[PDB]
This record gives sequence, C-alpha cells and structure tokens, in this order.
Amino acid sequence: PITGLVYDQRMMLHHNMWDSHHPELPQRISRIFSRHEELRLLSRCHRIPARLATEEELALCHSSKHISIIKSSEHMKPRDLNRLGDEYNSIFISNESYTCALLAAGSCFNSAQAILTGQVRNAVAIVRPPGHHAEKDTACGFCFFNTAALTARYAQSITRESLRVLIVDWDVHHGNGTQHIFEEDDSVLYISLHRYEDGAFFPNSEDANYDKVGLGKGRGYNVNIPWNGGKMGDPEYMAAFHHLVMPIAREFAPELVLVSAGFDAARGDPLGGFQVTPEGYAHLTHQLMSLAAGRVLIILEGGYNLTSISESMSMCTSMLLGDSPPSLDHLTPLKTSATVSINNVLRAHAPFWSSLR
Ligand SMILES: O=C(NO)c1ccccc1
Ligand SMILES: [K+]
Ligand SMILES: [K+]
Ligand SMILES: [Zn+2]
Repeated sequence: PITGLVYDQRMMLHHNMWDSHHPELPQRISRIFSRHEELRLLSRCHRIPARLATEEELALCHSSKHISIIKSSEHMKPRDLNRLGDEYNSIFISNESYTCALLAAGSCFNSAQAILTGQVRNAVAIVRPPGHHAEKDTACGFCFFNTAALTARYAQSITRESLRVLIVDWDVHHGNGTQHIFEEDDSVLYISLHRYEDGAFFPNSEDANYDKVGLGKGRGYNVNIPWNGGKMGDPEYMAAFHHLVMPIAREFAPELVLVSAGFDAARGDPLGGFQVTPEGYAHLTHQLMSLAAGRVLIILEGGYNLTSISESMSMCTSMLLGDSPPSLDHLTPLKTSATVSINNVLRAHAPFWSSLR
C-alpha cells in the first residue's frame, strides 16, 4: 500500500499585509513538510503533484459571484484588498490568495483522484489557506473556497454522483461551510467535533449544536459533536469516536473518507484551548483507516502552534503509512460535560442510525 503526499511551497505566498504575525502563517505548511522530512516520512510517501483547481471545479460548490470576486483580488490594489477582506468574517487577502486557494483545492483533487484510481491507498494534503468555513457564496474564517467540500464533489464527478463520502472535521471549530453545503445531501455524511461553548466560540452560530441533524434528504447526515465547559482532550475525543463517529461511519459505509484535519484542538494551540495530543490524532487516524477500504485523504485545515501541528500531522501520516499506533497517556475520567455532549448527540441521531440504539 502506497501513501500519497501533496505539498507545494507556492501556497506560502498568501499572506496578511497588515499583520504579518497573524496566526494563519505561510510557514504553517512548510513547518509540517519539514517535520515530515526530519522524521524521514517524506521519502516513504509518493509525491502527488499540486495543481490549480479550475473555475468549473470551483462551481461544484461555489456561486459565480463568489468565484468572480475572489478571482478578481489577484489584480486588486492594497486598499481594494483591505476593504474586501473586511467585508467578511475574519479574512485577510493578498494578491496571491486566489492562486493559493486554487492550489489547495487542486492539490486535494489530485490526491482524491490518486486514491480513487487505485494509485495510492491513502494520502495527506499539506495545504493552505484552509477551507471548511467557506460557504457557497462567501469567504469566512481564513477560508476562501471549501477545499474538502469541493474534493467530495470532485470525487463524485470522477466516479458516480452518489459516491458515499464521509467528511470527518476534527478542526476545533465547526465547519459551517461544509455543513451548509451538504445539509440537504445524503451522499456526503458530515461529522464535526468542535468547541461550542453554547454558541460563544467561533464561528459563533447555533448551527453547530447537536440538534442540527440535516435537512430534507439529508436528515440524519449531519452530525455535530459540540463541546462545552471543558479543556477537552484525548479521553473525550476517543470517547466521541467510540460512541458516535465510528458506529455512524460504519453504518454509512463510505467509499471515500476525507478528514478536515485542523490541528487547533492540539495541546499548545494558541486559539483552541484544548489538549489533544499527537498520539491522540494518531489514534483517530488509525480508526478512520478501518473505513472505506482504507481510502482516507487527510486535508490540513486550521491549527496554529507550528510545533504542535507539525508533530500532530506527521504522526497522522505515520499512521497512514501503516506504522503501529503509539501509546496514549493516562486517560482522565471523561469531563462531565463531555458525557453530556455525547449523550445529547446519541439522542439526536438514534432516530437515524440503528447502530446507536
Ligand atoms: O481556525 C479557525 N477555523 O478553523 C479560525 C480561528 C479563529 C478565527 C477564524 C477561524
Ligand atoms: K470541526
Ligand atoms: K450531509
Ligand atoms: Zn479551526
């Protein structure tokens, strides 16, 4: 079995003109790539080439108006870029942002194509800017286009429309864009774990609560696991996977698994406030590898401690390569609210998933 890896240093060109120390740093991706080299993981992977997504591919999930305005920022003056970024929630734009977002999406398309054509068993995508906050019609939360959602639709376009895609979003923030894009869809199962705090945590919407189970044909196909009042870590994430993520995913029987793999729930992240360990992410990855005949694509989302995201993502790649999972630390008893959260989700989704009854 072969593991693919995509990375292109061009994606570092997206930058914040006013605040060069903004945490969504160019060196997020080069630091992760460097750690793969340092651990001698890179030579064990097959390098998958980056490419630019096309405008037609962006239209799989995004409106013509949104594509057009982000496209136009490549030739904007600094004042145009500042004003346009400030129309969105938490966005900065440079003349390179559009091209970098194209590269992130196209890198994942090539990785999904390599998996689906049997060239690699699984793959990891070291990409920026991130994607999961991006909506059909708007940018949000450092994201311009929804890379993971586009990759799911791209996968469907080269296989069949009803190809069952599971998106597991373990970034510490809710993937509002991914939820909304697939909310009426039963071919793409969205599962998000996220710090919620009764709606107070970014992106600050009650859409992220456990009772949002999907709409219409998609009822039952949106699973929110929201955390409140606790510094969650490996025990709570392992419990959520045991009781919720893996039973539902097994019943759904995905043909492709995409991981919206933010590493901002990691110990040491300056924003997330959680303490998931690199070994914890390794165990989450190893569990997902038991789905979809191993067809797993890990897509970088958030995560802002450069050392933390480098250790965490490289251990996920180690798991994809077949290495034995490392031992976890001593697990503390589940924080009270985390049991409450899991039980709340169980009650919400027992109507739709017989494995939860
Ligand atoms: O990491 C984030 N989303 O994944 C994020 C963090 C702070 C503000 C906006 C977005
Ligand atoms: K999430
Ligand atoms: K869905
Ligand atoms: Zn995040």
